[PDB]
Amino acid sequence: MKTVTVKNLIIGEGMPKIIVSLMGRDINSVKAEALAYREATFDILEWRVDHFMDIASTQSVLTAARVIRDAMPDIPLLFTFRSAKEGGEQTITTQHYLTLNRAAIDSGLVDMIDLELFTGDADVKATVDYAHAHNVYVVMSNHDFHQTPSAEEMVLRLRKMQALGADIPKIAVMPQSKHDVLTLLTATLEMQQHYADRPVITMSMAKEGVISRLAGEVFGSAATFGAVKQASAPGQIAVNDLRSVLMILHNA
Amino acid sequence: MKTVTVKNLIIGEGMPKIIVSLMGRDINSVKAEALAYREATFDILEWRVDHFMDIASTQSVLTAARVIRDAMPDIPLLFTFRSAKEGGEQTITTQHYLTLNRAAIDSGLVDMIDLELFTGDADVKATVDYAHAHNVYVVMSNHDFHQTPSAEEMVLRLRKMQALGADIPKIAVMPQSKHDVLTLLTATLEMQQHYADRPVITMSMAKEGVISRLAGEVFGSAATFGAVKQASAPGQIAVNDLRSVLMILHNA
Ligand SMILES: O=C(O)[C@@]1(O)C[C@@H](O)[C@H](O)[C@@H](O)[C@@H]1O
Ligand SMILES: O=C(O)[C@@]1(O)C[C@@H](O)[C@H](O)[C@@H](O)[C@@H]1O
Ligand SMILES: [Cl-]
Ligand code: NA
Ligand code: NA
Ligand code: NA
Ligand code: NA
Ligand code: NA
Ligand code: NA
Ligand code: NA
Repeated sequence: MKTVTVKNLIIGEGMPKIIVSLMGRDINSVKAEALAYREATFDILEWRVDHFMDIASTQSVLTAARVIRDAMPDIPLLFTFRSAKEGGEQTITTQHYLTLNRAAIDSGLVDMIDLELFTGDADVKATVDYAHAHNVYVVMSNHDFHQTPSAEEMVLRLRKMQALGADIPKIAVMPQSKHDVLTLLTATLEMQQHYADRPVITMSMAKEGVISRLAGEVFGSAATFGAVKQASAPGQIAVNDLRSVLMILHNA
Repeated sequence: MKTVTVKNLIIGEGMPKIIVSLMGRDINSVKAEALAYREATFDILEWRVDHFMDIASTQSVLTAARVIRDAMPDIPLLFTFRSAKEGGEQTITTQHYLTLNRAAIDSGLVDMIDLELFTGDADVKATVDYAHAHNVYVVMSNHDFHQTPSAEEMVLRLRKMQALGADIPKIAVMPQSKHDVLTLLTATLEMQQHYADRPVITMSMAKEGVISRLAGEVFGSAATFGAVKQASAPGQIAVNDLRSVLMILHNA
């Protein structure tokens, strides 16, 4: 297991790390959220860049990132543009997506970026290499917002992310049944037991999947998302409640 | 689902119900436990008769049952002699097990009795009929303190308990791996979604299995054991922590 240490936080050991998402639509809302989030308790801040409605300007994006960094200098900061293809808020070109991520990487403002596995192998490899050249870690992501793939297909994808150099593979899938939640936990455990080369983040979304956001320590998900106010994906619960449950499971 | 209602407690819907066990050796210790338990919050009181010293005398056992009944007149009361055969604290003959349970049933002092599935069919059938004739519910139980059977085997056992007239089938198994915990959850979910017509209680024991004590509302276990101070089986957690998690899951 190659753990990821970001600003003294060791991802891949101990309790799953709590991630919250900041989703402001404009610079004034981002400023307000950055300030308000300071008093919530969590491990990693994700900026959901696809919720920002001035992504047209690289300057605007980097200024927003700087505002977040200014408010929370000691927090691991994850820059995530979730593509429309994988459930995000707006469609942009592939080159625009890559440019935003490269600018985030070389700005020094963020500790981690999210890169989607199926962006294209050459572009993924180039962007992973660029991140690593500038001491930025890569959360490599895949989503299925319609259904839960087979456990074997989920493992295949997580292993592909490892093969492409991801620091932290990540998969989120949508259960259509309680059985599907067990499939996700099964795939997670299969990584822990047999393909445990780096930390992985997994979740089954929606209400039925909530237990997967709570049981990461048992089956091997290194982080979990909570909501400060609004959820950034279906099934997230209030961040303080999430923390309470994680602590109970950790100490049981 | 047809629920089981005891003293206004509805077992088989809503949040899983919390059972705590009382474990004293004699009348004074049973009184001291019952008094201490006034400060705790739980749904069902189980008397673990196998922890009592003078189990030889039916009179001694009934006197203790009466003390407990009178100490907590409004709580659902479950009478459980766990045989050393199934992880309990001392041995008992099948005939004396029969005598104690029949006496508990016909005394009016208990709302529910635990009856071990593997006691023997004639004795199980007779005792189920005796319980029902006296308006006492049967938690029919099976434990494996060493290992986890296949999901197929566990589901068949729960179905057999239903066929033999259990009001609430119950199985507890010991994981030897994290995979074994998932097997128990899988069996629980199969039972609940395909075969059950009444509440069922399941658990994977030990620290490894703790999630099974928390996730009953999701996968289909109607009750869960917590510890006031001392656990009555491996893996039970503090009863207030148990309740905190159950409420968070219920409201997610
Ligand atoms: O918690 C989730 O399901 C997320 O979709 C939330 C989202 O904001 C993150 O970008 C994603 O990594 C999670 O999988
Ligand atoms: O919580 C458990 O595992 C128990 O063994 C506790 C015990 O006191 C109960 O009689 C039994 O039904 C549980 O399975
Ligand atoms: Cl560049
Ligand atoms: Na991104
Ligand atoms: Na897009
Ligand atoms: Na550069
Ligand atoms: Na005691
Ligand atoms: Na009994
Ligand atoms: Na009688
Ligand atoms: Na009765």
